[PDB]
Amino acid sequence: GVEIETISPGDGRTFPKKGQTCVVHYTGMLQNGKKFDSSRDRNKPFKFRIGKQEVIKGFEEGAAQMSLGQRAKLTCTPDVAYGATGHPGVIPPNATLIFDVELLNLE
Repeated sequence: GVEIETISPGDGRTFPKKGQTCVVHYTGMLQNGKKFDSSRDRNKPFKFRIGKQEVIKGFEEGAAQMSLGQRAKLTCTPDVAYGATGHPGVIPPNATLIFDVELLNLE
C-alpha cells in the first residue's frame, strides 16, 4: 500500500516508463523514530533504473506514480519492503517506512 502525499510543484506529466534511468534525492525516515538514510548527505543522487527489482516494492510503485520536479511523501507498508525479515541492524522487523522523495531525473 503506497500512499502518495504530493507536495505540488513539477509538471505532473513526465511519467516514468520502462527502460528509463532516474535520479532521486531521497531521504529515509523511520515512523515513530529517527532517520536512517539520506542521499542528501553524500550528494550522490542515487542513479537507478526502473523495473529490474533493484529497489524495494514500496519505493518502486511510488516512483512510477510521480513526475519530474515533484516532491512526494511515501508510506511503505511492512509487507512490501522488510516487515517479515527486517534489514539486519538497520531496519527492525515489522517496520513501516517514511520517505521524502524528490524526482529530479533524466529519461
